[PDB]
Amino acid sequence: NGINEELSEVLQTLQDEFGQMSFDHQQLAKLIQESPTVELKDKLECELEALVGRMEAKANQITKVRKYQAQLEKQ
Amino acid sequence: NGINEELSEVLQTLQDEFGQMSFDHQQLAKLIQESPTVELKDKLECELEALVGRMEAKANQITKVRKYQAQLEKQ
Repeated sequence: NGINEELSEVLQTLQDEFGQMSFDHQQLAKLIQESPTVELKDKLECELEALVGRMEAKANQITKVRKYQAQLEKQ
Repeated sequence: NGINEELSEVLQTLQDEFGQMSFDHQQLAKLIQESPTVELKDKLECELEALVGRMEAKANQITKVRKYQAQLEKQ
């Protein structure tokens, strides 16, 4: 329904990805909290930090793409 | 493609909702950090805590519905 639709799909895919990662992040953090042992805690903390960095970068992409799209919606 | 599909759609809708809320949560938290003024900070902190509670409850729903679904996938 337009060329703009391809950009809308990219923004949606980005949000869909951000959501998956945030759910994964909530699951890992709860596991970390509930864990009485050191070895697993420390491995999950490292997966968690990597996820935090990917989520930050994903969110920056969403904001730029939306921002770009709204500025195009003005013209 | 089945009666199970209605349950799959509910789980997807739940994840789609969880993702929206988590993006909203990341945007609010960044605003809070960047804010040099008290009044707005304090209003956003309260929206943020409410979002945290809704996200927790949403995630519990996803885990129970998935858990239920996997236990059904065994039989």
